[PDB]
Amino acid sequence: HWGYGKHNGPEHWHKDFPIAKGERQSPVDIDTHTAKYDPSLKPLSVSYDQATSLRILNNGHTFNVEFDDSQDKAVLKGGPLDGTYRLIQFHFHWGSHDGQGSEHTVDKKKYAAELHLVHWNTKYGDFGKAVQQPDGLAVLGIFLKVGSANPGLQKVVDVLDSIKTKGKSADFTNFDPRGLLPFSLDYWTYPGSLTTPPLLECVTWIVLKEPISVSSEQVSKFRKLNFNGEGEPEEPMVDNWRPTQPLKNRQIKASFKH
Ligand SMILES: [Zn+2]
Repeated sequence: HWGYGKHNGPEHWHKDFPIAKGERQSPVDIDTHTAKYDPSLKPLSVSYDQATSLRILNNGHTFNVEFDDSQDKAVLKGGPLDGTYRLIQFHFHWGSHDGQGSEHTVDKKKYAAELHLVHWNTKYGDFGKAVQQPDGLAVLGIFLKVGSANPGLQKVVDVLDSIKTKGKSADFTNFDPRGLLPFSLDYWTYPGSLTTPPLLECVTWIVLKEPISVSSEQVSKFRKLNFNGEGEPEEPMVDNWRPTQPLKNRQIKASFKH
């Protein structure tokens, strides 16, 4: 099936997922000089105080922290969004080396990793209905810049040893995802897609300008995960990122003035 290797990686996803070459694919490069301020955007509201984390798991592509999304315990509203978007999971993308790893780029520059907090529009009742709609999902993208250790990531790093191979999971309760947000919520937004197959064009992307920190040591712990399942051959989980795709007939809008 699909992955990030030379034969099954992003350059070949279009064979089985022809939307890979569609009008609204992600990620993209963000040109800070040409992304224009949009005064119609409303203030972005992140409400995570009651978020309920459940489990952390290795799905053979990344690791996901899963949240209870049966109620409005953790929601995103405002900004470019109409309505209420519920948090279902977050996950990361990272590189084999600190100089690469992010999916979005900023003025063609890559960060060491990128965090995605995935939310779905409650007017569709269920995540599975939402992903079929152009306004179905909102993903909050946060860059990780190597520097000082990040205390808000350490609880994640501390459990990765328990989920080294595909299919493993662990209890992961009482994690506060507010600890992964920067202090400024200044952002860029554009309409796009999931960055993994099935690459559905159902996402309102909200990419924060301010990165969060991660130590070189913390990101090296991401790289100790494996793509493979136990009893299968070893494939270190590195470089699980899709390269940037053409902007085509879209506009990237800024929440803030240059
Ligand atoms: Zn992602």
